[PDB]
Amino acid sequence: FQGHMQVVAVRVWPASSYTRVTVESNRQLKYKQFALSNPERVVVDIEDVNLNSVLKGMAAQIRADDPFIKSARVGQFDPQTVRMVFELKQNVKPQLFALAPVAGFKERLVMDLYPAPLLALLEDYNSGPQPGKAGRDRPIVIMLDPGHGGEDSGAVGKYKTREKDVVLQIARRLRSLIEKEGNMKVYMTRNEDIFIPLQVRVAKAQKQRADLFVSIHADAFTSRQPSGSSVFALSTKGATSTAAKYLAQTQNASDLIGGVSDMVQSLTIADSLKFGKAVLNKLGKINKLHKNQVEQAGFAVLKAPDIPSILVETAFISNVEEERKLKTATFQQEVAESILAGIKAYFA
Ligand code: NA
Ligand SMILES: [Zn+2]
Repeated sequence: FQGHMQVVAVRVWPASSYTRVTVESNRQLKYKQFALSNPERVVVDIEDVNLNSVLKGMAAQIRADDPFIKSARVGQFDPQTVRMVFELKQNVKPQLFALAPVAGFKERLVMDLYPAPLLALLEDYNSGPQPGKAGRDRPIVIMLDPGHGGEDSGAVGKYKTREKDVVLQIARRLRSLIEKEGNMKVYMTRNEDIFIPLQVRVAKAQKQRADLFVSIHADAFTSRQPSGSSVFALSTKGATSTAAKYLAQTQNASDLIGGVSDMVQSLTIADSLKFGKAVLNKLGKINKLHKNQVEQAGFAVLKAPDIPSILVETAFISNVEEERKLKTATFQQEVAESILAGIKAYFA
C-alpha cells in the first residue's frame, strides 16, 4: 500500500551511452534540475514530496560501475522539497522529461545523463545496404537487435525470468558465432541493459549499412499454454493471425514502456519472408514451432524500407517450460546456431 506516498519507486539504469534515473510517483512531480562543480554534481529538487524509505534507498541503487554516477545522496531540503544529489564520474548533459501513467507504471520523471557511436543517433533524435552482392563482393552485414532493455524488462516469466536478459544472452552467443564467419560482419543495437527507442534500432541498421536485420525476443501471451518458437516479418496491411496482431501491439508499446521524449518496401517484405522461412526451418529442428509458416503483423522495428528484417520469437516466456528452456545455455546456443544456419541458408 502506497496510496499515501508521493514517490513510490526509484530506479537507476547505468549504461555506457547514458545512465537513466527514473523516479516513479503517484502525482506529476514539479522538479528543478541544476549543476554544481568541485566536485561535478547534478542536483534534482522534487516538490510535493516527503522523504521516505524509497528515496532513502536511492543511494544503494548506485552500482560501483555506473559510468556516470559516482554516488547519490538524498535529503528533505525544505518542508516540501526533496533534494537528490548525483556526484559524477564525467561531464554530463542531462535531459529530463516527464511521462504520464501508462502500461502499469504511475507518473514517471526520467533523467538521462548523456556525456558532454550510438550517442550520435540518440541525441539527433529531434545509407542502407552497400552496393554489391553481400557474401560475395563484401561481407554480409547483420544487425542484431535484442529486444527491450533497461526500464523495459520485456515479458516476465511466471518464475520471474525477464525477457530483456535472455534475449541479450541469446544475441551475445549469436554475435560470437558470427564473428567466426569470415563471410560476415555483425553489429548490435545494444550490448547491455539499456533501453533503446524503436526508431533508433531501425535507424542504427540503416546507419551501419545492414544487409540483414534480426530482432530477437521472448514475448508472452496471457495464457501460459501457447509455446514454441516462431518467426515474423512485416505487414503494413493486416496481420496473418490474431496472435501476430497481438504481438505487434505488445511489442510496439515498448517505447511507452521504456519511455522516450512503398514499391521498394513490398520487395523488401518478400526477401524478409524468404529469410524468415530459412530461419524457421532451422528452429523447427530445435523446438516446437508455434506456427509452421512465417507470420506478419505491423511491427515497428521491421519498418526499415531497404532492409530484410525479421523478428524471432525464440520462445514464449509466458510458458513455464519455455521460460525454463530460455535460461539454459544449451537451448540459447541451439537458438543462436539456428539463426546463423538460417542466415547462411538464405545466402545460397
Ligand atoms: Na565475422
Ligand atoms: Zn519482446
